[PDB]
Amino acid sequence: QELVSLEGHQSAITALAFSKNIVVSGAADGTIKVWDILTGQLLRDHDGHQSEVTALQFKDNIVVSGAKDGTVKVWYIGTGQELVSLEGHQSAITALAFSKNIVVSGAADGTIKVWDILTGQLLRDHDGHQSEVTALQFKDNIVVSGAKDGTVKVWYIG
Amino acid sequence: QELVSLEGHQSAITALAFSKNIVVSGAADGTIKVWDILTGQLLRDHDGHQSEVTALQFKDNIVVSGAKDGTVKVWYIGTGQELVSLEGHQSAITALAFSKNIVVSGAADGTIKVWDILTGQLLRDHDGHQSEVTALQFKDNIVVSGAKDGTVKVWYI
Repeated sequence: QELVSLEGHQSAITALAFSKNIVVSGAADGTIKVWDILTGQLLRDHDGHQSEVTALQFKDNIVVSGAKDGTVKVWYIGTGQELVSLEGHQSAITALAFSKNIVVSGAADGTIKVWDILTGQLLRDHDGHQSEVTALQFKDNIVVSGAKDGTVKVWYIG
Repeated sequence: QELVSLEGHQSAITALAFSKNIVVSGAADGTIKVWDILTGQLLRDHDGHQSEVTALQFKDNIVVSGAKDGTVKVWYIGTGQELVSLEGHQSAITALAFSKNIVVSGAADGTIKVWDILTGQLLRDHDGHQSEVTALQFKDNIVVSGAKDGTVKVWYI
């Protein structure tokens, strides 16, 4: 049944993203791999993160990846090169959402940050839930987030 | 900027889904709540699962929810009533993917199951991975799965 053969990682798969004919996979050792789904070949080994990558988003040749060390990176699928620099969080990334040119990230300390992928500038910043963000949904300038304390919050982004 | 205020759940949020102006939330106690983004009111308390809900998919008025007891449920957003029956998995649901009228579910035993939401029929039933399925991507009849042993597989369906 297997369409192609992928080598996988030397550690647990923690994040997955799929756009056009390219698969991006992240693992608990910080590694990120880019695969061609038409041939099964490994396109490139990304620089990865210094920590387990916890979230991936992949849209229009642009990948956003987050790690347990709080880093959020925005890079070009074709080269793995960083397009822009984000400050990230001082806590592990627990949720990522990517819609239009906006990245929303959630962290274990409850903070939620809104980034512009064009410039990397922090558009919106707050402490959010003050409880680990467990789920993020971002659609049509509306962010819906959930936390470990049971709260569900809705933010308009504009 | 903060649109509405939602009561939330009495336990930790484990899954979120958002379609049109409706939010579906699932919690560690098995409860599933349906919210109206506009008014901010609680639309209904779904029957939920007898286990912690681990995954949520919400698309075209149809919600697919999975739980740690291995149950996958397909129900209508407006009423909460189950439309069809899925026999589910024998271990915990760990990943859900919903594209067109197909649901792909991955479990802690590594099994990957493919369901038709119109009939509830099990379309495909792979052994999948030798470890827990940790990620699923489903697009254009192509399934990409990842597992805790580091494997990544691509399935045509």
